[PDB]
Amino acid sequence: KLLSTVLTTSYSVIFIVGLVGNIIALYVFLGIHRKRNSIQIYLLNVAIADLLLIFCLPFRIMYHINQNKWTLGVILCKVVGTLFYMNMYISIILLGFISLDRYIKINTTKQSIYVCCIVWMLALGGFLTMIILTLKKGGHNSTMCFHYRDKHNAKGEAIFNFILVVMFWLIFLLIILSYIKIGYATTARNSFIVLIIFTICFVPYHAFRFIYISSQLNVSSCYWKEIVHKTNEIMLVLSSFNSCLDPVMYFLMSSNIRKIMCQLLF
Ligand SMILES: O=C(Cc1ccc(OCc2ccccc2)cc1)NC1(C(=O)O)CCN(C(=O)c2ccc(-c3cccc(Cl)c3)cc2)CC1
Repeated sequence: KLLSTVLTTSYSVIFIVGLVGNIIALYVFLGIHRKRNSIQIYLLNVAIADLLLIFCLPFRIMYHINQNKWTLGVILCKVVGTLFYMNMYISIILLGFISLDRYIKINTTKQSIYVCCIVWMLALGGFLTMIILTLKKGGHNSTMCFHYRDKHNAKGEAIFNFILVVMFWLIFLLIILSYIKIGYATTARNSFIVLIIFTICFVPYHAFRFIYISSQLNVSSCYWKEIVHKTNEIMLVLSSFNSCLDPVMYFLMSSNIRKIMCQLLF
């Protein structure tokens, strides 16, 4: 109903804007650059991950068009879920490294390539392990995805959520202390953009997860879980907003983005 239609509109607009921005940014990064120290590599991989999320969005949009009905199987459903989170976590780790990298400057290249390549292999490995468990179980083909599921007998799965939510806080914690130390004019202003994106899109999402996981391992009334279900779907949209806050971040990290954007606007 109302929740479905607001999600449809928000997802449509976010997909369009993110697609345009990521396409332009990826074109500029791929077709102009010859020598890259570390920032170009980091921003290129961030652009690729954003492109992945943008290409994943239309399936969820179509799902919300059809009044919450799924008719394409289970494998596609789990592929969509896996890709969405996967991009969420890649974006949190590679945005961490840009700050850590952009602090030694104020206070070479082969090391940044090593870290950059490791992240993609572990994300790819985690993609495969979700497919294998889907085929093995091979359960009845239910028509209900993107919906609340209970984990009363699946406490191990709650541990997957439990590890991530706490681990995100250390990454958020270290970024704060890094800024405090730092807290040259251009460098200081730019690094403040990293904190803006990190605090708006991602910080709210993990905070409410404590209540969400708490209701999972507990008995809940009819009123309670409906409100929790209402909150999470809206709460995910805020996390998916990083696809459009990243393009403005490209603008302040390099002049090539600035020059092409200036050419297009002028
Ligand atoms: O960026 C990543 C990969 C990563 C790689 C290395 C890391 O440190 C090593 C390292 C760090 C810095 C430098 C050098 C080395 C840390 C993370 N992120 C993942 C993770 O390891 O934290 C998490 C998402 N991920 C899934 O496979 C995945 C999970 C959960 C779901 C899911 C959850 C709920 C519902 C549903 Cl349906 C699905 C889906 C997929 C990839 C690995």
